[PDB]
Amino acid sequence: DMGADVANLNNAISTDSKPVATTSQDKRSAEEILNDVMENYIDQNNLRDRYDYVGSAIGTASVNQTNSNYVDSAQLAFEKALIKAQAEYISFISANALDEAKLDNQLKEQGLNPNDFATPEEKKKALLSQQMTIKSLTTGFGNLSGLLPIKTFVVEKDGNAAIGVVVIYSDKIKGMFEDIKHGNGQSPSDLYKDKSGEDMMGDYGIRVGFGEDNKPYILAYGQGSYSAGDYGYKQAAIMARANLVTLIAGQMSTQEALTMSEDISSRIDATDIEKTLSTYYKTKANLDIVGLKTVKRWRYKLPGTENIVYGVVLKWDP
Repeated sequence: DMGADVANLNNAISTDSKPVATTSQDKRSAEEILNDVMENYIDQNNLRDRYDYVGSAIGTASVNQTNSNYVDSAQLAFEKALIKAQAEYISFISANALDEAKLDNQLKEQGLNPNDFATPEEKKKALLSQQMTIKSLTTGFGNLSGLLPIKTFVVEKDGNAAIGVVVIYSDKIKGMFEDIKHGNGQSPSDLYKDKSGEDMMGDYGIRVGFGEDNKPYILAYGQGSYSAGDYGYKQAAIMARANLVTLIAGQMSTQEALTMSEDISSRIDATDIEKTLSTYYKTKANLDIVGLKTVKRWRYKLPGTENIVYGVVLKWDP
């Protein structure tokens, strides 16, 4: 049963996501503000008692002088945060003819040099070690489809836009997508009740929810900037769509997971996993997403400035 999380995932969608406020007297850096608000969110919601894994990560990007590229910079910041969170989860998972000539062949197959070892026992262990490392990574990449964002936060400081993302891992979510691949509550427009523009500013990425009919759906957030509304909503859908493309790419085949694990091996450093993963997302091919309905549109004029941010919430049914 999905029981428990139906209210966890749906309530997470419904919480306000205002830009994190920060007084002039607050001496914290963007990273400290985000860590504090994410740690508090994780604790006050008892997320570690609810999920087997809970993680958090931050990404930052510069904005221009007039802050006119805020939306683009913020989205980039989210992308880095997400990828960092994914890489840390994988890293965490990774931590927790004579006989002799056939061994040598197996070492060479894995890129190792048999001469670098002096005993057959030394060759045998270097080999089993390579295999456990590949096994670990394959399990980690395969589980990404269960690593889901549940809350994002945004902070602007010192000429940057910084995004924090809290992710949770769920076997059921992993299993739902695999079953969705072939096998087999409240409305989305109803979860965005009187959620104003300001309340949506901190929402980045995708979310999984469940409607009236007990059916899962995926929401994707997006923002744009410049009547010019016509244009802002259009560009906001570009970002929301890219969020879905990245989601789908992350649900890779077992063979794609193996190739990446082999390609990396030539605990494991998350920084190494992160570039390899970033590479994979940039190179993976497109796949026109079908049936995307807009379930929310909003507009928020930035305080003190003349700039306006537009946003959309798209719903995709897989």
